[PDB]
Amino acid sequence: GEAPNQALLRILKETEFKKIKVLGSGAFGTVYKGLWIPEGEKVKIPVAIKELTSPKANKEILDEAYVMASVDNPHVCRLLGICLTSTVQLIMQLMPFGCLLDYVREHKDNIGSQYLLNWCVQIAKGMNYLEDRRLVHRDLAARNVLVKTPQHVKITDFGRAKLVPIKWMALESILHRIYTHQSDVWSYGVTVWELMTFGSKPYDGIPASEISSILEKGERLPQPPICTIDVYMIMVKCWMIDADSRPKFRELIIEFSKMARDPQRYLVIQGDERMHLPSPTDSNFYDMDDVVDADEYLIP
Ligand SMILES: COC1(CCN)CCN(c2nccc(Nc3cc4c(cn3)nc(C)n4C(C)C)n2)CC1
Repeated sequence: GEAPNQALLRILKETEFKKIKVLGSGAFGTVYKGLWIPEGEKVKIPVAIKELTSPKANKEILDEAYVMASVDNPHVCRLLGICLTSTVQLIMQLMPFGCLLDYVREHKDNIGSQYLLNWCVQIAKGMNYLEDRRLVHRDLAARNVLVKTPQHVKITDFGRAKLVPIKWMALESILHRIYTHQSDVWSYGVTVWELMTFGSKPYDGIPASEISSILEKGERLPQPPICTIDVYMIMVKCWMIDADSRPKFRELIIEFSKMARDPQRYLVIQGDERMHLPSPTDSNFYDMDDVVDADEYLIP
């Protein structure tokens, strides 16, 4: 019927990696910055460690791990392994610059049109990949795109992915709990809005109950100051009522790539082109001995 999922789930020993500090605490548990020093491999791999105990919640993290261990794409966050301790810990790639949402807020004054449009293209590539794998994310948002470097982002959070975040959802989903790749497009639209507004809250003030009807009336998020009509129209097409009228991810990749070739023609930003964000060709950008990025460390 469907193809066998031959992904390898890697079980890692607790003693093979060390927690360094905390990166975030929530209801789910807590995420640590850490290092993974596998076997006798002569490599340190920077990792994020997500740890939880109540039986019906352990199933949800293992569900996330299932999906996260099954993806392999440059614009999606893969699971490196799990560690079975009293708690259960997901080991993931360290994405040193955090979520894109906070990144746009904290670095607004150095974010030019090239970065924004390239981020849009990369998220669309990620999502298109998830579509090839017949996977529906169901929670795409700026908060769930992570920054490996300012020039490289990746989609995460498979805690809702299958084969509630109201202000990012398609209408069909809010009212009928229907979810498709095209419902992910809607959320893509909202995500891009967040980026083009440098991290503004969508429908800030409106309570989620009112949102369903607001959308029913034909209201949509406003045209961000920096957005040419070319870019805004793309957002708006992602918010059509007819799911099939919305763009496909494959087209979103194309449209944003064209615009990324002449960025200042599609986003208008004061001081654009004389802005500097950290690069792997900078000083102090990176024990340091034998550090290897997860993306360059392959197989057991
Ligand atoms: C807590 O789980 C998440 C959100 C679920 N709603 C989903 C999994 N996620 C994740 N996925 C893959 C890699 C990764 N690494 C990662 C996450 C980081 C990070 C560095 N690296 N710095 C910060 C501040 N954070 C997050 C807590 C947002 N983190 C971490 C956040």
